[PDB]
Amino acid sequence: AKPDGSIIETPITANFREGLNVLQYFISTHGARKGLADTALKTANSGYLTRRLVDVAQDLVVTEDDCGTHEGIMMTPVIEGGDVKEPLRDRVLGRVTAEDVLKPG
DNA sequence: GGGTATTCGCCGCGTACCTCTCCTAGCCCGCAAGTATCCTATTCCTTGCAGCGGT
Repeated sequence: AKPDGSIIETPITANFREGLNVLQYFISTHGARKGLADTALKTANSGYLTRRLVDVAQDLVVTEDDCGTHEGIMMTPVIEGGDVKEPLRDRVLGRVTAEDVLKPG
């Protein structure tokens, strides 16, 4: 793909066991430089993201034994239109129940 | 007045480490050093006044 998001109509028809000629290598070079610059900027930003996050939740500390309530949320497997992207057994593994479940009996 | 749009200005943008260099400008006044000049001698000549033999 060329810099501005377009896809070149002529692909690179040469692997690395054989040799890339000049132009093919040029295009690959552009792609690699885009990747490198993106990693640099992306990590720079992610650092700021995490620093913001840890400074809004730093004061929270589990500090009791049981609040004694009954409200929860309905955990269900996630569906996107297609298959199950995440089953139920991996979304409630290790979270206490709110209202005892009744089997489908 | 009043609800709205548009503009202006402030706030923010990763961690840790290693190597190197450079850090005010300009005036001014004492002051050391180096020098050209001015007064200091010697040798020649021609005057002006005080002693002084001589009679």
